[PDB]
Amino acid sequence: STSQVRQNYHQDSEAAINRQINLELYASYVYLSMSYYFDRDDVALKNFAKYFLHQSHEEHEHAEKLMKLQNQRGGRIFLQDIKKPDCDDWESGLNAMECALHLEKNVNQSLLELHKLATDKNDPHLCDFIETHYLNEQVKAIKELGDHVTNLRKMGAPESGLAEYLFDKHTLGD
Amino acid sequence: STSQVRQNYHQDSEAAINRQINLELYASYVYLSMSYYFDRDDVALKNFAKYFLHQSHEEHEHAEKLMKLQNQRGGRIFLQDIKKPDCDDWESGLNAMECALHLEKNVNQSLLELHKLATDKNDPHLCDFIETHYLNEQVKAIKELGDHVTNLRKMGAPESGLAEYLFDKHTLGD
Amino acid sequence: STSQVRQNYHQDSEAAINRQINLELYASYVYLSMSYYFDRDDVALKNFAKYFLHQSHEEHEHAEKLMKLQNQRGGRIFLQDIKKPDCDDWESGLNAMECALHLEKNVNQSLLELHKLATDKNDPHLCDFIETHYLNEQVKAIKELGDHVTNLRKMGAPESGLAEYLFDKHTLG
Amino acid sequence: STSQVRQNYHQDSEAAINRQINLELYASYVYLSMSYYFDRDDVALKNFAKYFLHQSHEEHEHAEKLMKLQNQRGGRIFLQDIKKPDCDDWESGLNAMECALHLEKNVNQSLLELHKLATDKNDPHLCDFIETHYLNEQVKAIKELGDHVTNLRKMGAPESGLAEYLFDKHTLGD
Amino acid sequence: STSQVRQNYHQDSEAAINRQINLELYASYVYLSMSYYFDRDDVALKNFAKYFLHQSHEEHEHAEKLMKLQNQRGGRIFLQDIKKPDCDDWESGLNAMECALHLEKNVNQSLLELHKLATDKNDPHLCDFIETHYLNEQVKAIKELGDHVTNLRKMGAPESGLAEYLFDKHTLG
Amino acid sequence: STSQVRQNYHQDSEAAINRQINLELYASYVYLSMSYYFDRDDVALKNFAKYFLHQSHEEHEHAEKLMKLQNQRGGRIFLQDIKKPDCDDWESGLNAMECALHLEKNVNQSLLELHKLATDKNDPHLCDFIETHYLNEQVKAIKELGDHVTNLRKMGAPESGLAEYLFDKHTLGD
Ligand code: NA
Ligand code: NA
Ligand code: NA
Ligand code: NA
Ligand code: NA
Ligand code: NA
Ligand code: NA
Repeated sequence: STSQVRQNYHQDSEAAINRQINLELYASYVYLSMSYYFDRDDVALKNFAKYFLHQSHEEHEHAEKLMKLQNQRGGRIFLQDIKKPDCDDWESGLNAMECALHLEKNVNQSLLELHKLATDKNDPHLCDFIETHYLNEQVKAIKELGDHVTNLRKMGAPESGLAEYLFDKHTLGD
Repeated sequence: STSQVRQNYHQDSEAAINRQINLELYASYVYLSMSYYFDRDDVALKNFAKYFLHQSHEEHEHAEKLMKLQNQRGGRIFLQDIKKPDCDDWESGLNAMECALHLEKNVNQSLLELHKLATDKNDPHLCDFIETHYLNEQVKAIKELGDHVTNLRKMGAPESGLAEYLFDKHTLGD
Repeated sequence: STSQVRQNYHQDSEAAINRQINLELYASYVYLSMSYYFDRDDVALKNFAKYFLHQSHEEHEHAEKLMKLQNQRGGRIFLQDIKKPDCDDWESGLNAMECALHLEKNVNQSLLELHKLATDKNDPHLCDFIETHYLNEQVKAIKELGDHVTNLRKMGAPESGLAEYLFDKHTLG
Repeated sequence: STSQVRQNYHQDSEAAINRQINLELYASYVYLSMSYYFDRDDVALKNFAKYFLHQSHEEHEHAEKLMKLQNQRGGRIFLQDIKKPDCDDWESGLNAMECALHLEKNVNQSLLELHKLATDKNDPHLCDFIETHYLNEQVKAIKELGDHVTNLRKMGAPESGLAEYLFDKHTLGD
Repeated sequence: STSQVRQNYHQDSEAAINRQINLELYASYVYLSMSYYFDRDDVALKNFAKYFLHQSHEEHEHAEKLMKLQNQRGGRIFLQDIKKPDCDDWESGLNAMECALHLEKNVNQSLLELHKLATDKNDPHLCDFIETHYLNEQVKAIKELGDHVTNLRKMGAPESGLAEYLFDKHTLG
Repeated sequence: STSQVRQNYHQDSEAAINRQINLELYASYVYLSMSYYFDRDDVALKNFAKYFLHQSHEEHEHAEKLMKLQNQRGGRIFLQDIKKPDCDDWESGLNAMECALHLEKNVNQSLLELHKLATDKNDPHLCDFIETHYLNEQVKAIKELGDHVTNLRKMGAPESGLAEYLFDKHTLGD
């Protein structure tokens, strides 16, 4: 049965929105895993943990806003399993940052495919939603992760534990 | 003659902007009619009246912003008659909400056709104007009107006058 | 059936109130047209536009108050088409002021005929309503528009664009 | 290798903590599903949605605190898939409240089994952790959900939509 | 090699961003020239100078935002010579306003071509960037410059120095 | 014709002021290039970028003050092309600081030649203008750039990326 509010909202866009919801929830799960990995007593980088917890919360907000959009357009939310992250151990702050960069680029690629689908279906409201709330957020996150990776590599990470300690203090601390 | 400021502004877009101006003015007229229908002593739903007056003011602001855009791009405003609404009596709060939902969906359809036209003419400024100031406003208005219709139906409207009274108090009051 | 609140409210008064509502809505439409005429890039008199937008809001408030009165007395609102203004181009600030003076005098004439009808129907509440909320408002608007036309004419409008610019700055600003 | 901080922390307690983490994340997922079910335009009970979103946040805080405890005792976090909820459609406010009551009782049962395990392993710190941060939280949640279900049934839910509307307004609103 | 952050960013978009940076810097240079032209003792219209200095600052901020975007997407900034303006003497306030209108329309045309390129490359982030930070800014600047030119012409500029004096005082002040 | 305000303002001084205007604009351009070089994701030294942006603004203020002086004395501003900087890539923070030191010494040499010309033309107002607003600014900028180069060299730059990171944090940050 069609929703009383549905208008110019293709079924493919609805399915793709559900997939994007699942993907953003998965990204939040990955970031939560990273955060509490750096909370371990044998890693002990509290600011890495805080940074990744903040990224987890940001991805969760992305997912919730996608669910709200789904309801706004008359689509129907269908949730799926949130897969566990690929790693239980993230090795180092540099490796965690590189994995976060890869994850953000994958989420951005999915969002670009979603925008392409919305464009092909002539859905300007969905295109504008994606542009306003996701595309530049992903661009900024990717640029910041690239900066962090560059600085960590230049400081001597991951071989230099002093490098990761000082980066945790001076960049991710304040 | 051509305006000294006109640039990448097609004649068809100008005419469509004038048509949209007339349509938004008509929608404001319809909402004003509804509002003062609920002000009648034999209807007496003060919060319904306030809600529809607010919707009238919003539609009028849409029309004024369209006129400002027309002047910004070097087009020329051509006003037409504002036709009276199709009904003098709106029967009930639920029926008024359903008519408002239908009207907002018609205005949204006209806005989507206008955006398709702006896209065909390669007018990205007009596309951005429509996306930023109208499309999501329509989506939110339609979602809210659907919520109102749903609650009124589930409460027992329009047969239950108690339902419309309580909805006027608890939803449209605060 | 008759409204439970209707008392001493003649049918002719009700019809005339509906006509006056349509007229006030039309006057607001005309003022809106003028306002956005002076917003054009080839006219560009911001304060003329602001003045006429304010007049448009005043006329719309008059119409809403008439609708409220109609409901207060037990009458029934019947809306009609709001006709487009007679002009799309108002030529100049002086000509727009003269057209506004003419429009306000027509609205005042309609209001005086409505007061005459209310008097013939022995409806003192309606007479007092018109006196309190419309008649002096019209007298003041007409006096102000006459002052504006006089100043614009004496300054050299409409031939002198400098005159309309300075009037836009110093009077309407 | 064994953590430098591990002391009197049994492996079974560690595995059970991981299981409890997964269960609390699952409960948060269920509550989020419920919340955005009530955000649908054909349901439109915003206070039900807010209440269930708050319960989702509560379960997520429970999960994060369990992860922090795991790291505190020298255990190692191992995350698993977060299974999708059993329902996509929650039918009614009363049925959603009943499902939430069932869910809270299941989480409480798991917490009680975990406390029994901690008692058998002579881990008084874990017993105190569970008592202080979870058991009474569950008792309060279960009591409140029972109150809500009782009021909804006595008002005439789920047949009376007026009942769910008024309960959304007067109980979950203020 | 390709930046670790580069994603869906075409080489043509990068080159066009560099060209747009050069163009915005050039527009800032032209506005600075105009501003300090009106600072001359034989012109002496301080508010024209203030207006054009503000426009120079706006165009340079546009250029800095383009450079920030270039770095955000993984492109590489390549700066070029900033050509001197076509005029050292701008003759009058009206002629300066007309030249500014022409310049803003040229910048807007380049921005529209850049947006069309971004559309052809299916780069929605760049399209949104251009729409959000440039297109409406250009539309507003062009509308305002048109208003200024219209008022200056109607007041009697450029033959009437009194017109430019009064416009400097009452509009740009 | 001669300006009504011109007095004791030689033709050579006017031409030299125009040349100095071009040179200060060129220096601002060079500093802007450096600043946005350090904004690159593969360099990522935020405080170096801020420092060089500030130096760019300082040089632009110098140029604007020269233009104001030109108009004050009755001279006529003649602008020229602002040449692009000699480098697109500044290699390192230490090399950028050394290039900035070289640039500031070149600007100072031009200012000293300009003061020599003003002295030969018996223009005490121009001498005082140069002394008050430019010469000591150049001396202070050169001293500061020398301090920065010295510290960067002593810390181990440019081979040690940790050195440039820590200098960015502790010197250019506060
Ligand atoms: Na857009
Ligand atoms: Na992100
Ligand atoms: Na609307
Ligand atoms: Na009036
Ligand atoms: Na709970
Ligand atoms: Na501009
Ligand atoms: Na300097």
